Amino acid sequence: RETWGKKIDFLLSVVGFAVDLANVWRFPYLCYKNGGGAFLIPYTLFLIIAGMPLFYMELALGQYNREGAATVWKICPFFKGVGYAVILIALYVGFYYNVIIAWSLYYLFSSFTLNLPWTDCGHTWNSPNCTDPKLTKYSKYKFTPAAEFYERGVLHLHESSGIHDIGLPQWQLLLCLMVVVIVLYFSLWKGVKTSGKVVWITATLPYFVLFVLLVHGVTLPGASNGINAYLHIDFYRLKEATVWIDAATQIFFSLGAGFGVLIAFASYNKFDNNCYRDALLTSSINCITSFVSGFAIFSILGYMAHEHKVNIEDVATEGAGLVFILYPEAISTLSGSTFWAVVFFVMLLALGLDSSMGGMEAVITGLADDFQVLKRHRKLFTFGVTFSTFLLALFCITKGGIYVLTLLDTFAAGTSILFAVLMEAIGVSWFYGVDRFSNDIQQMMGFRPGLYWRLCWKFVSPAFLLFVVVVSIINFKPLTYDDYIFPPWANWVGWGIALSSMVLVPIYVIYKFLSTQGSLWERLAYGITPENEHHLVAQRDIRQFQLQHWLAI
Amino acid sequence: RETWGKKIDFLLSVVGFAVDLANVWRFPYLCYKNGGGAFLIPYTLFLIIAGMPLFYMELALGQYNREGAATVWKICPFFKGVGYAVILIALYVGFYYNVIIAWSLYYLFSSFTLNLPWTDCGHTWNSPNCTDPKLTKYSKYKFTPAAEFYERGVLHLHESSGIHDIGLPQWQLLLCLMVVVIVLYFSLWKGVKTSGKVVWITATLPYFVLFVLLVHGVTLPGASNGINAYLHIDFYRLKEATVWIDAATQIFFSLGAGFGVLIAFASYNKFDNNCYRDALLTSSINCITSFVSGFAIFSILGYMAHEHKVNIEDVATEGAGLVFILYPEAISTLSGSTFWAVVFFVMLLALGLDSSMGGMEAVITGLADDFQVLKRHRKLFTFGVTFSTFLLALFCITKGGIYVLTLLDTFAAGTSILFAVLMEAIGVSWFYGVDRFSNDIQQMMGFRPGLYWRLCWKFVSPAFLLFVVVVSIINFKPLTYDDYIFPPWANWVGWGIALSSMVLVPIYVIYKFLSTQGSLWERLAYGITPENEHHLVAQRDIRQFQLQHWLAI
Ligand SMILES: CCCCCCCCCC(=O)O[C@H](COC(=O)CCCCCCCC)COP(=O)(O)OC[C@@H](O)CO
Ligand SMILES: CCCCCCCCCC(=O)O[C@H](COC(=O)CCCCCCCC)COP(=O)(O)OC[C@@H](O)CO
Ligand SMILES: C/C=C/c1ccc(OC[C@@H](O)CN2CCN(Cc3ccccc3)CC2)c(OC)c1
Ligand SMILES: C/C=C/c1ccc(OC[C@@H](O)CN2CCN(Cc3ccccc3)CC2)c(OC)c1
Ligand SMILES: CC(C)CCC[C@@H](C)[C@H]1CC[C@H]2[C@@H]3CC=C4C[C@@H](O)CC[C@]4(C)[C@H]3CC[C@]12C
Ligand SMILES: CC(C)CCC[C@@H](C)[C@H]1CC[C@H]2[C@@H]3CC=C4C[C@@H](O)CC[C@]4(C)[C@H]3CC[C@]12C
Ligand SMILES: CC(C)CCC[C@@H](C)[C@H]1CC[C@H]2[C@@H]3CC=C4C[C@@H](O)CC[C@]4(C)[C@H]3CC[C@]12C
Ligand SMILES: CC(C)CCC[C@@H](C)[C@H]1CC[C@H]2[C@@H]3CC=C4C[C@@H](O)CC[C@]4(C)[C@H]3CC[C@]12C
Ligand SMILES: CC(C)CCC[C@@H](C)[C@H]1CC[C@H]2[C@@H]3CC=C4C[C@@H](O)CC[C@]4(C)[C@H]3CC[C@]12C
Ligand SMILES: CC(C)CCC[C@@H](C)[C@H]1CC[C@H]2[C@@H]3CC=C4C[C@@H](O)CC[C@]4(C)[C@H]3CC[C@]12C
Ligand SMILES: CC(C)CCC[C@@H](C)[C@H]1CC[C@H]2[C@@H]3CC=C4C[C@@H](O)CC[C@]4(C)[C@H]3CC[C@]12C
Ligand SMILES: CC(C)CCC[C@@H](C)[C@H]1CC[C@H]2[C@@H]3CC=C4C[C@@H](O)CC[C@]4(C)[C@H]3CC[C@]12C
Ligand SMILES: CC(C)CCC[C@@H](C)[C@H]1CC[C@H]2[C@@H]3CC=C4C[C@@H](O)CC[C@]4(C)[C@H]3CC[C@]12C
Ligand SMILES: CC(C)CCC[C@@H](C)[C@H]1CC[C@H]2[C@@H]3CC=C4C[C@@H](O)CC[C@]4(C)[C@H]3CC[C@]12C
Ligand SMILES: CC(C)CCC[C@@H](C)[C@H]1CC[C@H]2[C@@H]3CC=C4C[C@@H](O)CC[C@]4(C)[C@H]3CC[C@]12C
Ligand SMILES: CC(C)CCC[C@@H](C)[C@H]1CC[C@H]2[C@@H]3CC=C4C[C@@H](O)CC[C@]4(C)[C@H]3CC[C@]12C
Ligand SMILES: CC(C)CCC[C@@H](C)[C@H]1CC[C@H]2[C@@H]3CC=C4C[C@@H](O)CC[C@]4(C)[C@H]3CC[C@]12C
Ligand SMILES: CC(C)CCC[C@@H](C)[C@H]1CC[C@H]2[C@@H]3CC=C4C[C@@H](O)CC[C@]4(C)[C@H]3CC[C@]12C
Repeated sequence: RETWGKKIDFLLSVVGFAVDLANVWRFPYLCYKNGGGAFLIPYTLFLIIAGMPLFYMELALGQYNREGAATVWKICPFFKGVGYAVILIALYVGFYYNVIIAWSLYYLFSSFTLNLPWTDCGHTWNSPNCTDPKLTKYSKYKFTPAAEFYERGVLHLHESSGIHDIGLPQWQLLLCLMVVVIVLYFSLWKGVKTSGKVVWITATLPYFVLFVLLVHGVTLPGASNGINAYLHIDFYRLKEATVWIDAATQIFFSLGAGFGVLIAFASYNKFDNNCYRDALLTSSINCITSFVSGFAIFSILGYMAHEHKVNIEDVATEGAGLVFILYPEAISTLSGSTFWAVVFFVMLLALGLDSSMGGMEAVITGLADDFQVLKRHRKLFTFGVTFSTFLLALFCITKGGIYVLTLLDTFAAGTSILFAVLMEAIGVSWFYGVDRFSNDIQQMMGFRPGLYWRLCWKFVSPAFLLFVVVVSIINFKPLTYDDYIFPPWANWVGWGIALSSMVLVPIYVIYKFLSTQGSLWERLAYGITPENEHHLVAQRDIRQFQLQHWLAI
Repeated sequence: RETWGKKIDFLLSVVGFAVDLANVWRFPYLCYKNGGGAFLIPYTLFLIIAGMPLFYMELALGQYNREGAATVWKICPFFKGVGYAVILIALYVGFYYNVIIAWSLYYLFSSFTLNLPWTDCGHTWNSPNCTDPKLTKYSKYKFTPAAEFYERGVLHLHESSGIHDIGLPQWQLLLCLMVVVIVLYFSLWKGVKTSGKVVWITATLPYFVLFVLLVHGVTLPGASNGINAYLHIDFYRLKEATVWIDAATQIFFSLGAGFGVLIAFASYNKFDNNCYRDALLTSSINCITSFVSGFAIFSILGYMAHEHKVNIEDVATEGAGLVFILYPEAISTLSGSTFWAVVFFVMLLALGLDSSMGGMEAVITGLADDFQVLKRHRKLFTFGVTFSTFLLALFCITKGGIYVLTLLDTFAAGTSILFAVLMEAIGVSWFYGVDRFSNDIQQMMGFRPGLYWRLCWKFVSPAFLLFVVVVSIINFKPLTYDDYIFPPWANWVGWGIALSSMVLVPIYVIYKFLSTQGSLWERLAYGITPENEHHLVAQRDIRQFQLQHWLAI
């Protein structure tokens, strides 16, 4: 297998992997939808007890097994079905993640203008309802130039009444997505890249942009209200279950657990990489980045509330287009809006593409370790993955493609990834054993995990994942894009898409049971024991059939 | 490879293969849409000059190459891309052919009743507009019990305004299609069947049913008008180009040319089977069956026109549901309608399933000869093909699935199959050579083809195929289900589906050119010469680069 270069394996380079589109785009709107302040406590809790333990576990598993997202379960075939699952989950992300980058690309095409299109009204897409503060509603107040440009000048949402009538893909977004998938193909057709300019620029540009945004927000008039709202904890929202689900999903998106990216990345690392320090640094940097991003978001929200004289909770939307409304307007206030807008759009395109490459690599590395034919047909396989994503994403660039994008973001990567990571934790801590995992970590790095890590991997994280799965399944809420209630059939289609990845585990356990020849004992042994230890099936020496294995702790 | 049993290889068994759903369902409505009488001349002409020559050519090619639908082009790689094409074309058929059988299955569920649901009004699905002759419009007159039961009680077309709002799949049609695909899987998971009861009953039941229908129609009052209309030739319709396209498509559907069924069937035949006599008998029996089916259809049309006092051209629809309106009502007139209806529905289910098995075999035999992995994973591969068809066909059992079914029947199997068979004829008669084909036929059967067959394979059939392709592309007409004009985007989607199979040829020639290593000369030689004769590329002895090859005649 290949190995990453010294540039990306540096101690000060992991921060480059810490940045992701979820922390720049998804975390802002998730926190705004959850109120702000009431979302940081569940986020930090799931990071310290669930996110970081699963992060370390996936890193160690990928470093040990030296396999992709699916084959990494060579120690227990009965859980191999979850691998493909997360792969499909990653594929689901490609159905919408690539759609967002192209959006920023269109903004790039709107960035080379003296007068920015999101500054004032009077353009073609601007409806008569467009309101310019320099020159109406307490529900969402979508009558701002930045919102009119995003909904009518980019997505053309005014030409669609709902998800039932999506329309036709806009030619602008069509060409943008074509350029995006072409770059994605030409940046991955030669396998992994030891060192690249793309991963190098994503380590300094995002932090600089966030610092500039913070310095601008702390000086904007009226941002004090947003700052105070961000530092206010609403316990009645903590009593609700949606906040915890959103925090878990955001943690899994930011850290990458549940997509196969971590295992694929660790499969090409060295046999002595200290994943403990890497996990600590990643968690800390991600928490700090999320905190400062939420602070800047609430500062911009307070500024817009002061400028438009609208309430903070009703000044902008709570969907996937929030960062395309708040961030641009602030750039309009800074001197030289053109240069800052260009820099911000280039940063978005960079982090967006770096995330798509990481996610697509997880799909390929896994499917090639499954089928060695695809290992040699990389350029043809890459094309298939990218081209399939481009097509199945043509749905999200239609006049009403934002609805399908939100549906995929809510259901395709909702309870499915939670169930996947729960099955992974169960298969690693119970079926495989915490003792064997600790011995592997010791023989790889030189030290055994403490009581805390093992108790989290075996008891804390699985229990919390089961809890969030239960509250996601039972306490379900209908999807609404802040104004439009999705019809019941849309929710049924979303649940079916989620089940498409969820039921991959029992389907595989059924297949692994029928394909295996022998009695029930032999079938169960071949399904729960590692391949290289299959000889122990002949000697009738199975650890999982002993009480000491499940009581290892 | 396997060999067919003596029961299906008998001289009096080829008639069993002569019967098909196209001659029982598609030919009736195609002839009714084209007027009747003006359609038999183009049909017979395309059968005698285009249909039978291509039939014999495909039979001989499949018997010689001993390969599937795609690999049969081992003599010329540059045309291998057409193989997959026709395979996909066959797959396109599976998107709607399986939907029709299930319909008859529902009729079977409606056949075990004393009072047939298509006899009178008063039921739940029957709208207030239902008219019973025993107890309105000159456009289509869809107010008959048999039409109300088909459009509202089976397809539920009243719950859909157009193709834009298809709706949700009916649970009745859902279970019917599930049973159909289950039977299709359990009847093909063990490869080809040397002898089967299904292919045995399809050789006597269809002819008996057609004879009974003829005897009933010749005695029905008012059928004389339909008989006279069927024996009337409208030359102004022959001047039009749509009649010729419909005749060519019906010939290709009845004979199987353009789907890979003939090549796959001949691949398992013996090395001495006289495909000349088989082609003659098949063409004759198919022509006689089409003639008698059209005669019975026009007799029933005249009877219904006399009973309802409506014009013959406006008494029924011109879509895929004509045979579900004309044939049932006649059964209502015969004594013991229950038994005859059950027999007719069982015959339809039989011929319908026999055609789906033949078409699916063409897809599998071909894809397995392409990839020997799928040869061993037959039950898993079969499942994939059948399951994919079942899903992609869920679209045609929706409230407005008849529109998508008609779109697929018109575009997915329209100009695409014409271009495919044209490319096949060009690759066999010009690139491969008529002389080599004649030598192969001589060494297989013992006699060389006459001047007529070679002139048809080289000059007549390719010219007529080019002509019908030109008149299909230039002289295009918008699709209408006899009342509803399909929107332009529907026609664009149909043309895109057709191009999906059409452009598979240049895509493959491009791939075969890039993958081949060497200069332009070596690439062209490896792309136009047979694999086993690739050594001739080294000796620089290429027949296609000689004037005598293209002037073989
Ligand atoms: C939403 C319902 C889908 C039901 C479709 C159910 C087939 C189940 C075959 C199956 O499970 O075989 C796998 C290998 O097959 C694969 O690729 C992935 C199969 C997963 C298909 C999901 C597609 C979803 C869009 C397991 O094969 P293996 O025995 O582990 O290894 C074989 C070779 O790949 C490497 O050894
Ligand atoms: C509607 C646009 C599709 C563009 C997608 C374009 C890929 C083109 C690969 C290609 O052409 O490789 C083939 C083998 O690949 C296949 O299966 C069938 C590929 C056809 C895909 C059509 C799917 C349509 C739903 C040829 O491979 P080969 O070199 O002849 O043999 C390889 C092995 O199969 C047997 O030797
Ligand atoms: C020693 C370990 C270092 C380390 C630290 C942090 C990392 O980041 C991990 C995250 O950013 C991974 N994203 C998560 C979101 N996407 C998912 C996706 C899926 C499909 C298409 C597009 C996007 C994928 C990207 C990382 O992974 C390379 C490695
Ligand atoms: C020596 C030769 C004897 C012979 C004579 C006539 C034959 O019939 C040939 C035709 O009926 C073939 N149909 C054509 C229509 N369908 C297409 C289809 C595709 C996909 C799904 C369902 C249906 C496929 C079926 C034949 O092929 C077995 C062999
Ligand atoms: C085709 C293979 C790759 C699987 C594709 C999975 C995803 C992309 C599919 C599964 C179900 C699909 C949805 C089903 C129905 C509708 C309603 C329609 O009015 C717009 C498209 C929309 C919203 C589809 C978008 C794409 C979708 C979400
Ligand atoms: C199976 C997947 C991976 C590949 C094939 C996907 C194809 C069949 C899908 C993907 C996106 C789809 C398009 C999405 C939206 C529209 C706009 C609508 O007004 C007409 C149909 C049209 C133009 C669809 C045609 C079919 C389409 C191109
Ligand atoms: C090969 C099949 C399965 C999939 C084809 C996918 C691509 C080629 C198709 C699917 C939907 C298509 C789009 C549908 C509608 C429009 C709007 C109009 O401005 C024409 C171009 C444009 C923008 C089309 C471009 C091509 C398109 C994106
Ligand atoms: C020789 C051994 C390793 C077998 C190799 C078989 C490989 C090449 C086959 C078997 C399973 C196949 C996959 C099964 C299903 C799908 C989903 C479909 O939407 C796109 C193609 C794709 C992704 C196939 C690609 C080719 C594939 C990976
Ligand atoms: C709509 C979008 C997704 C289409 C993308 C098409 C891409 C995948 C295709 C189109 C043309 C292709 C190229 C055509 C020819 C060559 C030269 C050959 O020596 C190496 C491969 C290479 C360089 C191909 C790589 C893949 C390629 C760039
Ligand atoms: C599911 C939808 C998106 C279609 C996906 C098509 C993909 C999976 C298909 C299209 C063409 C295929 C390739 C065609 C031929 C070969 C050569 C063979 O020796 C190994 C497999 C390989 C390399 C195939 C891999 C899978 C492949 C790339
Ligand atoms: C219910 C459907 C839609 C989803 C789940 C289907 C699963 C359970 C089915 C579908 C096809 C099945 C396979 C078909 C054939 C074989 C070969 C046989 O020698 C062993 C069992 C095995 C390998 C089956 C295992 C179970 C299987 C994979
Ligand atoms: C997914 C892979 C297997 C390819 C599928 C090809 C066929 C089945 C696809 C290609 C384009 C599709 C059509 C594209 C758009 C529409 C309009 C929508 O209002 C109803 C469905 C309908 C009419 C689709 C039916 C299915 C369709 C015809
Ligand atoms: C790629 C192919 C072979 C397999 C996957 C096909 C899937 C994605 C398609 C095939 C038929 C589709 C369904 C067809 C019609 C409807 C009714 C509509 O009101 C909601 C969506 C729904 C329920 C679709 C959901 C997605 C669907 C199930
Ligand atoms: C796995 C994904 C990709 C495809 C799933 C396809 C099957 C399982 C889905 C697709 C559309 C679904 C149908 C959509 C709507 C209805 C109407 C209502 O009476 C509920 C059942 C029924 C009839 C569903 C049954 C299941 C169904 C047929
Ligand atoms: C070892 C050699 C022979 C390579 C074998 C690779 C085979 C198993 C692979 C390569 C090409 C693949 C196909 C490529 C594309 C598609 C279309 C998709 O909608 C369903 C899966 C399907 C039909 C794949 C099935 C698996 C497949 C046939
Ligand atoms: C919705 C429809 C299409 C689902 C069809 C599912 C079919 C393909 C699946 C479901 C259950 C499967 C069976 C489950 C178990 C066995 C026993 C094994 O020793 C041989 C295969 C066999 C007999 C499988 C054959 C394929 C099978 C019948
Ligand atoms: C394109 C849509 C309909 C999905 C189609 C999925 C089909 C093509 C996939 C699903 C599971 C796949 C199988 C999974 C694993 C193996 C074992 C390998 O050693 C040879 C290929 C084989 C036997 C694959 C053949 C292709 C396959 C059957
Ligand atoms: C334009 C797109 C959408 C359709 C047509 C794509 C065709 C022309 C492209 C897509 C991917 C391409 C392949 C990608 C990579 C390679 C490997 C290289 O060593 C030889 C050429 C070859 C084998 C290319 C041949 C041409 C190819 C098959």
